[PDB]
Amino acid sequence: SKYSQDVLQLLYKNKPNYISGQSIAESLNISRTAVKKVIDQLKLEGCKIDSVNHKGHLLQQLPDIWYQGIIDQYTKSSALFDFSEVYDSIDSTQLAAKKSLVGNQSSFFILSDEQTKGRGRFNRHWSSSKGQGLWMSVVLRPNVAFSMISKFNLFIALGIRDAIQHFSQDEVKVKWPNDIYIDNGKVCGFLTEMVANNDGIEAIICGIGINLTQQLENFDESIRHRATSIQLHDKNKLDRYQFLERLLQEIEKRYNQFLTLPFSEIREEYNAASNIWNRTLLFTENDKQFKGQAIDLDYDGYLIVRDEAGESHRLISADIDF
Amino acid sequence: SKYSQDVLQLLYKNKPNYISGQSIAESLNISRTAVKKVIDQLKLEGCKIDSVNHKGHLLQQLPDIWYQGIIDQYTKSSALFDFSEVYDSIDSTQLAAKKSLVGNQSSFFILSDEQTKGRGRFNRHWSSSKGQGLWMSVVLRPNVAFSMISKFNLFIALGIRDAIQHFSQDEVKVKWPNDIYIDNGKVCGFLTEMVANNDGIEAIICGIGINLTQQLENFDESIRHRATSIQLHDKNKLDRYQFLERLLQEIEKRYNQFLTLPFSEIREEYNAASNIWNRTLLFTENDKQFKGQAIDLDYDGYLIVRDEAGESHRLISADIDF
Ligand SMILES: C#CCCCC[C@@H]1SC[C@@H]2NC(=O)N[C@@H]21
Ligand SMILES: C#CCCCC[C@@H]1SC[C@@H]2NC(=O)N[C@@H]21
Repeated sequence: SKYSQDVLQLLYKNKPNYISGQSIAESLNISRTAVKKVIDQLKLEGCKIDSVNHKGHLLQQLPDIWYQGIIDQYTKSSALFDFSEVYDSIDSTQLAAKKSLVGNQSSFFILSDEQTKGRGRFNRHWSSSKGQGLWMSVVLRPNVAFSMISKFNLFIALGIRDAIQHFSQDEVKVKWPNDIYIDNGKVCGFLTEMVANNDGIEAIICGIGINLTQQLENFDESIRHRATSIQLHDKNKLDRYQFLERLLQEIEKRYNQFLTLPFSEIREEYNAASNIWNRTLLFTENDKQFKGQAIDLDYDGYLIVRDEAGESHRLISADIDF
Repeated sequence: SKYSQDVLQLLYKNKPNYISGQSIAESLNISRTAVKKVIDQLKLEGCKIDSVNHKGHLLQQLPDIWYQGIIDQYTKSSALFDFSEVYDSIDSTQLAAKKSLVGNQSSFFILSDEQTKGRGRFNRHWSSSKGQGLWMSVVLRPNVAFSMISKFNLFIALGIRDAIQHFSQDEVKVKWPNDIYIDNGKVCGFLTEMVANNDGIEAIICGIGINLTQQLENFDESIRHRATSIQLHDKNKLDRYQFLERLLQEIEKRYNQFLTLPFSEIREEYNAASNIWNRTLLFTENDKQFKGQAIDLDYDGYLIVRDEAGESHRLISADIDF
């Protein structure tokens, strides 16, 4: 109903104490019995709410669905983000963000349970199944030159990697400049875009797609060997809200470092997290393809590559296949 | 009515011959007498249409109003632009374009008779009065790295300057990197923005504001001495459609050169058109201001400046006051 989010919000707000129907009913100025129907609905949708006579209701566990109601709490208490928008299904959180940023200087992020037109780099199709990944776009407002985009993109990587690590028992590595892996499985893709002019950046839009709970069964047949989910490397149930919380916190930490540190500060760190070394990398550039080794990430985030013909290259970006 | 643009379109399409009401009536499958009411309305709005018994109607002169009807002809016959959108009044053609470009690869432009929230660089207020200027945003789709924005911005300048020249008896000069002048009056401001990622530009959005027909009386009192309009330097009535036609043609020419020539090809040309030489320029950078001379535009479009303390600078952009 009209009030599901409101009741959910109250339950989350009130943890770890119980609140009575009566009490919710008065907050919302709605009948006790309406509160009871909304509570039954939340249980039907898979909310885990303990209900005890006299005492009331306690939100125990959210299902794999995003609720504006709850996400609003993450934005109320946040220093970076003005608001968020949450959707059950949309063409793409990236398209939404690029539209929603126009005409304002808000910082915000967009989450959706599913995307019908999810896209990564080069307009490639990104699978965004309902129930199974965090499909998010983050719009921030750094006061910097447009060439700093590549820098943003390196700091944010380590933020994303750190959040995924906190949940996986296995080793999580960045594949420069835009992908995160656990062993041979891509568990995340991200994409930093900007709106900018010569005088600086109007907005950064970072689209982040992370596979949360797919079982292997769930992956398209061709990609099965090179794909994975945080679930498949975590002993406990992975809780999306718990993860989002961690992800937002890391983004903020890395975004602050992005504003205050030169790349050289995190370069070693980035280096150690990266999985592109000591191995033959396939590179694509327009028509061309060639093989190569990654020699180094210079102090400006450029990849130093020694190609199969012995020539050296200095790349701000690339698409690498393993 | 529902058909004004349609009838207008037919009149423009049919120049320099007359078409009868009957003939319009059959094209549109509407009554002769409805055609007559729509023709009276167009005359009321200030269209100059010669109407002769037996023979029909001939569009002689459009008023200072943009008509989707006519602009559609400019897009039908165009090699660069997929469509246009025309508005009588909007917050900003720049805001519209940044929204309208999302999710597609169309090239297009947006015109509006008036803007209620026109903005130039640094979110500065740009006056966009109904009836008096061309307030346009142009979205193009160059397949290039994001650092090429500054290059785009230099080629487009000369396109804009060339169109304004064709109509002014006086000398039209560019004030790098974003303004056009006739003597001491700014007659145009433009602004190149981009949407981009590390792999290249998704869209260029060039907002162009050009004062067409202001009399001095029309300019805010403070700015009167440093502002001007193409009208105030043209002996003939300035015809906005005629100008738009010229502007679109120049944009296309300079956009083609942008895709095919290095800056060094047009640098001399740019140099000769520029009005920033042999004079004390005031510069703003954040908190700072300082005075300076423009020594040179290097081969990469960077301004070489000798500041008042004798130090040299190499600037991709600046805001200069005379
Ligand atoms: C291919 C590939 C991985 C690129 C990351 C996709 C994220 S999902 C949320 C946001 N929305 C998109 O359409 N793309 C980004
Ligand atoms: C200050 C100043 C001049 C910047 C140019 C304004 C053009 S008008 C059409 C387009 N729409 C805008 O809001 N800005 C651009």
